[PDB]
Amino acid sequence: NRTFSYTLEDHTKQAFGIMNELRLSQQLCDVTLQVKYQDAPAAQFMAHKVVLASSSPVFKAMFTNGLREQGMEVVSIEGIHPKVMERLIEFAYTASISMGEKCVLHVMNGAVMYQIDSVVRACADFLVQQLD
Amino acid sequence: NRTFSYTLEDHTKQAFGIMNELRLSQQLCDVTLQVKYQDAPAAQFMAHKVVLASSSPVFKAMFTNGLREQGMEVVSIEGIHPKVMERLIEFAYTASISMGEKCVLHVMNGAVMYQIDSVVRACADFLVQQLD
Ligand SMILES: *[C@H]1C(C#N)=C(O)C(C)(C)[C@@H]2CC[C@]3(C)C(=CC(=O)[C@@H]4[C@@H]5CC(C)(C)CC[C@]5(C(=O)O)CC[C@]43C)[C@@]12C
Ligand SMILES: *[C@H]1C(C#N)=C(O)C(C)(C)[C@@H]2CC[C@]3(C)C(=CC(=O)[C@@H]4[C@@H]5CC(C)(C)CC[C@]5(C(=O)O)CC[C@]43C)[C@@]12C
Repeated sequence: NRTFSYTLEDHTKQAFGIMNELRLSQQLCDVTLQVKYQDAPAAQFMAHKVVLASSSPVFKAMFTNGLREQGMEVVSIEGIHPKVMERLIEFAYTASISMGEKCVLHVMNGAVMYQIDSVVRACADFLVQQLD
Repeated sequence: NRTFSYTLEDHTKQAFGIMNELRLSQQLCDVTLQVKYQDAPAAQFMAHKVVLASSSPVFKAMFTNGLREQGMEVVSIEGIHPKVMERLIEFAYTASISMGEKCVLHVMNGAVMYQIDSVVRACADFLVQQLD
């Protein structure tokens, strides 16, 4: 006689916590980012293409390429330092990003490169506050 | 001289919206649930193992099986009606579930089967309210 409709607000926060745990456990991962910047030593980041796609229109375009790979893809990344890539992956998984004030510019450059619009705004607003 | 730390509250809600769009687009999917219940016609649900794993300890256990499949897995499901499975998948992707009051019991049974604790609580509390 009625339509019972439930909603849990905390769900998306809760699921992303499990998603991040799975990432750190290197479980259910389907992409390895291979980050090589200048003289910096090479770094690998394991991740889920969906989670990266859900936070970045650049990763979404990269991974939604009509037909699907049979499992693990290595994506060669250049132009971002491994430490920057690390922070942007962590943002995608946690909704949080952290950096020292001297590298807000370099995190912004990475966020522009991966079209992570919210952290571009955050970084540009922070840099503008550091002015008279 | 300082630690700049940004956080976007809306991110997890925003990403799940993209995740659900990708599901309906049948993009980046790595599992097909093949649901056969009693006399009901067979149904297929495309999904992302991570998203199902992040919302269900039963799917998490199912998919975190030490070693990974090369792409698309078909999972044969029995004991839940396709309409129940549909609602529980949609919950995992949207944080929302909807049913008519006569089938709160059958949705609960599905949610117990997949250990989706929040909707078990919702359903059990609703059934208990329908009493004197
Ligand atoms: C600066 C910093 C602080 N405080 C950080 O929190 C992170 C985000 C971890 C930065 C990572 C990138 C890195 C290593 C960096 C500082 C830094 O000086 C280098 C450096 C900057 C210049 C010289 C402009 C280009 C090269 C280089 C590098 O060393 O390769 C790029 C990366 C960057 C910005 C932080 C440690
Ligand atoms: C009842 C309903 C309402 N109102 C719903 O919103 C959903 C959740 C869509 C239900 C899906 C499952 C289904 C088809 C159902 C009603 C119903 O009577 C059947 C039926 C119940 C019994 C007879 C107890 C067992 C068999 C059966 C079936 O038809 O296979 C199981 C599924 C169920 C509960 C809703 C339409």
